[PDB]
Amino acid sequence: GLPSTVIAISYFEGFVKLAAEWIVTEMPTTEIDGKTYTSGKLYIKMPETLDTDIKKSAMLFYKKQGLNETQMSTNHRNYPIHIVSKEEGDTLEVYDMPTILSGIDKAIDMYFRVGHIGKTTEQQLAEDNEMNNFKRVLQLLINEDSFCRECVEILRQA
Amino acid sequence: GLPSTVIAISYFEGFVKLAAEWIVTEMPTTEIDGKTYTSGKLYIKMPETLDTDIKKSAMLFYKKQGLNETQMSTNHRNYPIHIVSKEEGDTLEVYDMPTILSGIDKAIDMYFRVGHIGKTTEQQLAEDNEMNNFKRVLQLLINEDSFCRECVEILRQA
Ligand SMILES: Nc1nc2c(ncn2[C@@H]2O[C@@H]3COP(=O)(O)O[C@H]4[C@@H](O)[C@H](n5cnc6c(=O)[nH]c(N)nc65)O[C@@H]4COP(=O)(O)O[C@H]3[C@H]2O)c(=O)[nH]1
Repeated sequence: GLPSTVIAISYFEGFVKLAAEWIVTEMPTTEIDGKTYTSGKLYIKMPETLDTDIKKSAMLFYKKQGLNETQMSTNHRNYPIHIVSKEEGDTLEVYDMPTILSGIDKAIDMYFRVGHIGKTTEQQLAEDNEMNNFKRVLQLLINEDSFCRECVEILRQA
Repeated sequence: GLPSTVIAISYFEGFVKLAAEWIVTEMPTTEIDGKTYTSGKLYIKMPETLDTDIKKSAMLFYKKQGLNETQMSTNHRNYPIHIVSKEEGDTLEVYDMPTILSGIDKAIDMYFRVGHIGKTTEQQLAEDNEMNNFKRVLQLLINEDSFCRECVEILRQA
C-alpha cells in the first residue's frame, strides 16, 4: 500500500488515459489552431527533484520547451483537458508534469524534514523510491492500455 | 504513510485551496454567467460508497442538484478551474466530488477484492477507513487556511 501507487492510478485514470484516447480517436479529426495532425505523442515529465512547488517547475519546463496552451474536448469528463503542446513536423507533441505529485512531496516533507532545514540522504532515498514506484505503476498502466501504449511515453532525463 | 493522506493533500493543493482563494479574492469582481456574487461557498461531496466509477457518481450528483458548468479564473495555474455551481439568492454555491479518489478505490481492489465478486465487510471496512482519513486530513488542511476555513465545507449527509 504505497501512496505513490494510488497517485499513479489517479493520474492515469484522470488524465493520461483520456489524453491518449483523445490523441488516438479524436485528434486526427480535430483542427488545432488551423492544423490537422495525423500523429500525436504525450510525454510525461518528472520533476528533477520533488521540490516545494511542482507547479513552478512545470511552468518553467513548459516555458523552456517553447510550448503553448491548448485543450482537448473529451466525452469522459464534463470539461476539456487543458495541456501544453507544440508542433514537430506533422506530430503534435503534448507535455505534462504531474501536479498530483505535490502531495507526495509534502508527505515525505512531513516525515523526514525534522530537526533540520535541508534534505537528509534518507529523505532523498525515500523520495527517489516514491518517484520510481510512481513511474513503474504508471508504465504498467500505460502498457495495459492500447492507446497509451501507442502514444504515451515517460520522459527519461532528470 | 497512508495513501488517503497524500490524496487529500494533492486534492487540497490542486483544487480546494485555489477555489477558496478565487471565491474570497476574485469572485466579487468576476461575472459568473452575467451575475456578480458577493458570497460564495465550496461544498465537497463524498461518494456514498467508493464505486467503480466516481466520475459517473459525480455527474449524477451534479444533475440531481441542478448544477451547471462554470469556470474560475486563477493566477496559480496556467488554465482555469472548471466547476459545477448554482445560485442561491446572492450566494454562489460550488460543488465538487473529488475524482482523485478513483485511484483509492482501485488500490483497495488489489488487496482484498479477491475470491469474491462484491465487496466483503472487511474490504468495506478498509474503504471506509481510507475515506474517513481522507475527510479528516482534508478538514485539517481546510482549518489551517483562512480562505478555506471561511468558505469551504465538507458535506454531511451520506
Ligand atoms: N495538464 C493537465 N493535468 C490534469 C488534468 N486533469 C487531471 N490532471 C492531472 O491528473 C491528476 C488527477 O486528476 P483528478 O483525478 O481529476 O483529481 C483532481 C481533481 O479531483 C482536483 N482538481 C484539480 N483541478 C481541478 C479542476 O479544475 N476542477 C475540479 N472540479 N477538480 C480539480 O484536484 C485533484 C488533483 O488535481 P492535480 O493535483 O493537478 O492532479 C491531477 C493532474 O495532475 C488536465 O485537465 N490537464
